[PDB]
Amino acid sequence: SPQPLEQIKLSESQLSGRVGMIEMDLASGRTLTAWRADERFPMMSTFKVVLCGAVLARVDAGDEQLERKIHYRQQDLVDYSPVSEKHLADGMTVGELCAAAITMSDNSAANLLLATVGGPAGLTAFLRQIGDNVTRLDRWATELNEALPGDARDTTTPASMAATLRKLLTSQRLSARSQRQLLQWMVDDRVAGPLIRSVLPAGWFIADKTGAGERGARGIVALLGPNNKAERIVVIYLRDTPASMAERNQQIAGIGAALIEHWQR
Ligand SMILES: OC[C@H]1O[C@H](O[C@H]2[C@H](O)[C@@H](O)[C@H](OCCCCCCC3CCCCC3)O[C@@H]2CO)[C@H](O)[C@@H](O)[C@@H]1O
Repeated sequence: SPQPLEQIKLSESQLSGRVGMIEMDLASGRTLTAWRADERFPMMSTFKVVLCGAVLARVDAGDEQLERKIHYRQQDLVDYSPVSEKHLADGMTVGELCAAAITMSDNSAANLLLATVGGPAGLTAFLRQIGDNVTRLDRWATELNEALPGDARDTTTPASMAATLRKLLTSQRLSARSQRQLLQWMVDDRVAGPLIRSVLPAGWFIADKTGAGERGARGIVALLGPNNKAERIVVIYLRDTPASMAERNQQIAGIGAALIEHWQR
């Protein structure tokens, strides 16, 4: 593979889309690669990580419990509810809802949690509280992936999302237990985690959340590093490409290959 920045450029040429990317040291915040890092991209389902950061903040404050059982109804369900559709009779805990949202991309779970933090406006207020003045959520889980040209709703930037993830995971805004929980949810992603491990060389750590939307939108927030360590945050978003899902996945993977082959920078 070529150098990361050359590979990112090649991905734009091949996809005819915009790529946004940051590579950042998790422990320090050192930015290593940046590309379109202040441009806006739809978050898609990557928002579910920040959502559960907001939930954990409420837990830390004594305003929520991960144990608390929420008993919802079939009319509450939205498209793609692989876990939540199974628990109409018995409900799910707040922690189970976060696990379903992050590890399975369960949309009803996400919406149930989103209302607990005050909806899109409440999650946006939480982002402002932690010093992210850019990321914004405007819609609910099944409408926020529309990725209309020119539409600022439901967007982040690579730089903002990376900084926000670092804040949630490491800055002691969340309690130690909550930081550990958020990280474990990402480690446990079932949608892409096992597939990524299947193509990573031995020794490379992965934790992640992916997203997909219209007009080719695709993204991943991840922790990656050699020696089985979460050394770096990597955030990659794609927008405005007509390419197949397979090709969008392959281009993201190719950026990953470039980082892996050329890690010491
Ligand atoms: O010299 C480094 C390595 O180079 C190759 O590894 C290949 C690997 O066989 C392939 O499957 C992967 O594809 C990349 C798959 C990446 C998956 C997604 C990455 C994510 C992670 C972070 C968020 C953005 C994207 O490339 C690497 C690097 O060339 C060799 O196979 C391996 O034995 C050697 O250790």
